[PDB]
Amino acid sequence: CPLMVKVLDAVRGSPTINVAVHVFRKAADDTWEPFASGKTSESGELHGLTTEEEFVEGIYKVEIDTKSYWKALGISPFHEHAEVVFTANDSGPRRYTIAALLSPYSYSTTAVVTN
Amino acid sequence: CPLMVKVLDAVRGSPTINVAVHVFRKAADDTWEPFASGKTSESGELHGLTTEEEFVEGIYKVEIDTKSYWKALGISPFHEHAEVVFTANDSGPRRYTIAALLSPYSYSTTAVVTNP
Amino acid sequence: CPLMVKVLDAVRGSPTINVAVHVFRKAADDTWEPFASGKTSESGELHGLTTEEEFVEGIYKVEIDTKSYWKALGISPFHEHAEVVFTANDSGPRRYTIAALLSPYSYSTTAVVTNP
Amino acid sequence: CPLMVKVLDAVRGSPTINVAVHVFRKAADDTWEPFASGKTSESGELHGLTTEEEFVEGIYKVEIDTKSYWKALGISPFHEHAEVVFTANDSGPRRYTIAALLSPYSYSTTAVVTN
Ligand SMILES: O=C(O)C1(c2ccc(-c3ccc(Cl)c(Cl)c3)c(F)c2)CC1
Ligand SMILES: O=C(O)C1(c2ccc(-c3ccc(Cl)c(Cl)c3)c(F)c2)CC1
Repeated sequence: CPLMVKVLDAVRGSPTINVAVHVFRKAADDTWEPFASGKTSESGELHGLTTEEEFVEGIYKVEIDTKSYWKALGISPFHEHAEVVFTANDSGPRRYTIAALLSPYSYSTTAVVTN
Repeated sequence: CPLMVKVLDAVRGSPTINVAVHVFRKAADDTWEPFASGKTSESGELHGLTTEEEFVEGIYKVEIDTKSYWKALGISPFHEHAEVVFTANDSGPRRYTIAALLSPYSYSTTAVVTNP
Repeated sequence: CPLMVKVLDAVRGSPTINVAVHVFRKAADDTWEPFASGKTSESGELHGLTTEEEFVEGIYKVEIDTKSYWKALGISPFHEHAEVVFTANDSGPRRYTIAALLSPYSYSTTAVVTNP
Repeated sequence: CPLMVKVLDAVRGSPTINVAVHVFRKAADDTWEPFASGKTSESGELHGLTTEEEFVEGIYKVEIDTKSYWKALGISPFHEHAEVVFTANDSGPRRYTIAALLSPYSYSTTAVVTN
C-alpha cells in the first residue's frame, strides 16, 4: 500500500470517519487527471487507493473533502477542502502516509515517507 | 485590506520572508483566474492584496510558493506549494487573515476572520 | 517588549479573547516562580509582560488557561491548560513571540524569535 | 493499552524514533508524582506505559523530551519539552492516544480518546 491517508478530528478527539478523499495526478497538459478516491474508515484511515505498479512518478494532489465532513456534522467550516500537492516516486518507489488534523477553521497536514 | 496572508517558519522560528503568494478566484467555467499576488515582507506578511470593492463573494485559492522558500535555504521540501481554498461571504466578519506555519514535510493553516 | 503571546481559536477562526496567561521562571531550587501574567486582548495578544532588564537568560514556562476559555464557550476541552517551556538566551534574536492555536482536543504552538 | 503516545518528525517526514516520554500524575499535595516512562520505537510509538488497573482517575502530564531528540540530531531547538496535561478517566476508563508533530521551533499535539 504505497499511498495512505489518516485523518483526525481536533474538536471531538476522534478519528475523522467517512471523509471523502480524491487523488489527482498532473498530466502532460498540466491538468489534474483523476487518479483514485475513497472514504476514511472508522479508524480515520483510507487504505487501498492505488498499487505500486499504478503509482508511477508524478505530481499528485490529495484532496480531503473537509467541507462535506463538517457540514454533515452541522458545522459551517472555513475551507472548501484540504489539499496536499507533492512530487512522488522521483527517486524510486516510496510509501507515503498523508496525515491530517482538522478543525472548522484550521487544518494541519504532514507526510511520512518510508523506504 | 480585506485579505491578508502571514507565513511563519517552524524550523528557524522566524517569519517567512520573500515568499511568493498567488491568489486566484474561481471563475464561472470552474478554472482559477489570477486575482492578486505578492511576496511576503520581512515580518512574513503580505498586505494590500485587494480592496473591498474587488473582493466579492466567491471561492478563492491562496497558493504559497513554499518549495522555492525551502530550496533557497538548502532544504529539501515535500510539497510543491501550500494551498488554501475557501469561500468569502458577506455575512462573515469582513477581514480575512490566512495564516500558515511551514515545515519541510508539513504545514498548518488557519483563518482569522474578524471585525466590522 | 521582549516577550509577547498571541493566541488563536481554530474552531471559530478568531483571536482568543480574555484568556489568562501566566509566565513562570525556573528558580535555583527547580520550582516555578511567578514572573508575569495577564489576559489576552481583543486581538488575542498579551503585550507588556516584562522588560529587557527583567527578562534574563533562563528557563521560562508560559501557561495558557485554555480550559476556562473553552468552558466559557460551553465547549468541553481535553487539556487542563497549554504550556510552553523554553530557554531564553542572549545569543538569540532578542524578541520572543509565543504563538498558540487552540482546538478543544489539540493545540499547536510556535516561537517567532526576531530582530535587533 | 489505555495510554499510548505517537510522535512524528515534520522536518524529515518520518516517525520520531527514540524520544523519551515521562508521564506524571498529580498527587494530593499537588506535586507531580512520576507515573510511567519509556521511549518511542522505530514506528514513533510508545506502548505499554501503564495498565487499566494502574491508570486511575487523575490529572496526568505527558512530557515528551523533544530537546534531547533535536540535540541528538545536531539541532538546537526552542522548547525544553512538549507537555500535555489532562484529566483522565473521570467518566470511567477511556483509552488515550497522545499524538504529536515536532519541528525545532514548533510542536502540535492532539488527543484521540476512545470508548
Ligand atoms: O498576527 C498573527 O496572526 C500571528 C500568528 C500567525 C500564525 C499563528 C499560528 C499558530 C499556530 C498555527 Cl498551527 C498556525 Cl497555522 C498559525 C499564530 F499563532 C499567530 C502572530 C503572528
Ligand atoms: O497512526 C497515526 O499516524 C496517528 C497520527 C495521525 C496524525 C498525527 C498528527 C499529529 C499532529 C499533526 Cl499537526 C498532524 Cl498534521 C498529524 C499524529 F501525531 C498521529 C496516531 C493516529
